[PDB]
Amino acid sequence: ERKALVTGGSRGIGRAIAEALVARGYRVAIASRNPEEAAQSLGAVPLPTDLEKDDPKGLVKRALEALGGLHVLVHAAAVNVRKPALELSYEEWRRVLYLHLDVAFLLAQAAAPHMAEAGWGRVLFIGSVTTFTAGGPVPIPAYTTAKTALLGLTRALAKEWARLGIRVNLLCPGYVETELYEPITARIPMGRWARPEEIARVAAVLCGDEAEYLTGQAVAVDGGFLAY
Amino acid sequence: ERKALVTGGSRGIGRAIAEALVARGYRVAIASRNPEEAAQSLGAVPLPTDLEKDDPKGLVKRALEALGGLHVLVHAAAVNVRKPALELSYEEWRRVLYLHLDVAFLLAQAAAPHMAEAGWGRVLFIGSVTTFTAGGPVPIPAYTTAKTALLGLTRALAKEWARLGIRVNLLCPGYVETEFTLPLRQNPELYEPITARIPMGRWARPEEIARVAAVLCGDEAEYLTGQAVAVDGGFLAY
Amino acid sequence: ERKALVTGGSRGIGRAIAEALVARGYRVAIASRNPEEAAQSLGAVPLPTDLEKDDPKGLVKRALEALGGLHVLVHAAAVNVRKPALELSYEEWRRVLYLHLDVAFLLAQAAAPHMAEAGWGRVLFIGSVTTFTAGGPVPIPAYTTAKTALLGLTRALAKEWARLGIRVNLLCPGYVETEFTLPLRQNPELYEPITARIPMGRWARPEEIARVAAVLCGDEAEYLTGQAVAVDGGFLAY
Amino acid sequence: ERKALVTGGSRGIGRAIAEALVARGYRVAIASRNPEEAAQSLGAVPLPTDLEKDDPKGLVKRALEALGGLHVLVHAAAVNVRKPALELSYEEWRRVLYLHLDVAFLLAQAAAPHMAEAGWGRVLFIGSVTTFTAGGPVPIPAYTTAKTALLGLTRALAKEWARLGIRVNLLCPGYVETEFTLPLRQNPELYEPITARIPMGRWARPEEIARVAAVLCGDEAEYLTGQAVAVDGGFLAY
Repeated sequence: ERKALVTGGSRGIGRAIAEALVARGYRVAIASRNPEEAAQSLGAVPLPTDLEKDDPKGLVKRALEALGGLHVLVHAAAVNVRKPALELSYEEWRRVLYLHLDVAFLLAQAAAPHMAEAGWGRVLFIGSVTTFTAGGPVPIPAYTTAKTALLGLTRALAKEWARLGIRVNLLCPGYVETELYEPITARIPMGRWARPEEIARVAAVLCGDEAEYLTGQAVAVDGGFLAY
Repeated sequence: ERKALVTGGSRGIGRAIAEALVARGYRVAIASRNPEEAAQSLGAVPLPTDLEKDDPKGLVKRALEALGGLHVLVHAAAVNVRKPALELSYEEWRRVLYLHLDVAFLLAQAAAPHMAEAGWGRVLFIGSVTTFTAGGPVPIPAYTTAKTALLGLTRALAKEWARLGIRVNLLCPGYVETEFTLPLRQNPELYEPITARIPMGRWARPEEIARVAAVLCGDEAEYLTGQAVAVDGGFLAY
Repeated sequence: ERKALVTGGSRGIGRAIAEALVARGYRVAIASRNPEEAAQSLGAVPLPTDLEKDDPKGLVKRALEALGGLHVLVHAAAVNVRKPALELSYEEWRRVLYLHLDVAFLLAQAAAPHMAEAGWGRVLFIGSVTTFTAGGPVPIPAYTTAKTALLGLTRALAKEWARLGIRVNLLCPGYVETEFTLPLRQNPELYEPITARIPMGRWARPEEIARVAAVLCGDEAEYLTGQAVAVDGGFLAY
Repeated sequence: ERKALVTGGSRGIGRAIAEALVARGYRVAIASRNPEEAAQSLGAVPLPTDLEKDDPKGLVKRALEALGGLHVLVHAAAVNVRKPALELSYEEWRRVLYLHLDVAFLLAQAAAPHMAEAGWGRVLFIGSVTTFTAGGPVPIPAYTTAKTALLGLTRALAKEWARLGIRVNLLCPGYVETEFTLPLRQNPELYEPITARIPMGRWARPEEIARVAAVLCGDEAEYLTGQAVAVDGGFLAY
């Protein structure tokens, strides 16, 4: 009976989250460019889409109609341009910010009215260790900025929609399997990278009744990396 | 099968957490001054103790023997002295810091070896909105200090025990409806300004907080450690 | 001897910062739509510009030519669309995000090479208490997002340019008495709940914020980079 | 004119801060076990004391008498027991927490009335990168807890004393070359992993940290209170 839309749900963390939601009895729709196999394997509705191109509210409408309602939104679509600030063009910077941040805003804005109508909703943005740091040995200023920006959007939307029955949170995965590895892994207390399913367990919690009084927060699932 | 000890488990947030763990199928022991009756309604093992005076590792030893093992530790004992710093005595300062912080360290230190031999453990300290703020219209410097100190201890123990299979986190409840917070809730001069900052527009029921505590005490937290998780209806984000 | 460019330098915080830098002996250029009056009062070079519509790197080029170099960049330009997310248009969202965040990136990107050439540089972005909260009673989702995003950019650029002799930080002012915040002060429903949370019991002068900005634009910041420094009269700590 | 008391002022960061305050024209008193030589070199009043055992308030009383007043308090005393939680005794835990935290509370509590009297005051506690992390490869659970606890105390006291004209902040230095940190620098498995995370590629000099401490003990911090200011070469931002 709860209806969920997961962007970037055919691979990595997005797929793991979609699977976790199906396991909870949710009716799920997976949006990505080629969601056929993922939708078939997980038992979800496929919604082929190119979010760097297609109108976000158009996708929400498609999900609403395919699922017969909409209660949960998970934005896990990804893209990145790994270049330092001095080499990055305005176009590349905007490409990253658009998909991670602007699309997050537009998708949530479009989905909110439907969650409000149901009097229950869950919005889960996907953060990163770069929501709190600069990525360490990797040059990713645009990504870092976008993932940190999501924390602000998370607080802002959580404040605004709390009375509507909607909870808005930011799941920040640590280093997950989807001269750099060694130093990073040494900063992970658990001593290993995460399995997508391990991240998805928490995503599911933030998508369910467990988060009834939990909103406007970032939850880091990083094997102890940030605490190190 | 998993064995848990919850201090301050006879009422308030502690009881709600104990109740939530029992519902998850855990064998729970609750500690407080007089847990007999509470324990029986909850279906938990009572461990009478005054944590402001009794040796913490003595409690862990009793829990280990009563439960046949120990996998989860939740330190939810509550106490406070609502007085400004210039009025607070060092004895009062120490009373608050001892129960909330020193005892957290002692209990965790004593419980860790048992979790390590089981190869799986969960330590859940209880924070507060004062882990990130100073309590607003309420004068609680000692409490604020202790609850903020717990974030440091959380990170420290999480780092040290990660390889042992132990996860250590800090659950930070917002404003909850309990006898403990009644002096706050009943007084408009305090309740109104505080509640105006809670996006959800209401205080929480202990059970709503316990839902998240249960998660941090289970397999859902397999890769989650050294973190504070705030369940406050949007208060901090406001 | 140090050359500085301050956007939004003819009014409020920007003007106060420009005055503080001139007081430190820096050669300052201020950019705004009508900087003439302020430039001649402060003893700075006027750079008439519409930061929302003129190419950012072009402004940096003009500043470089007018000052004969560039060591300091302060992006204090301000703009806002105080509407809730459900009422906000994408164009409005973009107006706020562009000026506060995109322009911050573009200006810093254009200025960095000149600072690196000198082997010494200071980039100061301007944050807000909304870099850490959602603005409270004020409906400002776009502004909050942009000001929080700046902390990420601050960390990223600080890391990338640290060895070039450039320091990048985010000065986060609390509630300051300026024309930009006039709407907040004129509505009791915003002013009262906000001010009740400021321990110092008053809004802060632009000059009081500039005292700290000057520090972050000087040798005092030699080992300070990638950080947010909040000057809010105790608001966030409350 | 301004009268300041600096604990741990004969070495490392404490000494650098004392020197910076003297340079600002402050009348300084420095407290440590053997402050005679440092006091003479710096031009400050020596106040021999063992803060790990002597009554903190007696120290403030002595400072008041020696300086003819008291406007500034900097608690830079340092001690540590670098052992993991499972190897640390409660006595060692208490030793670290007492000196770093309890004494901070006692010293501030005793000094505040005198600052309020003057209508102007500055309390500067000393943090660490462990106020935000667990110390990485270094086993310091007690120190981490204490330095994080100070952030809570900083917020609490700042809120309570704001209207008295007192500002309370936490200066969090990164990795500084002092004999206190010598053991970190002497072992590659601590120094290398740590230094690799400092964007500036070097440890700080005590004086570089003192530059910021001076700012937090002056008029520049008029509207800055209840905050932590990290001076770490970009470490936390990495």
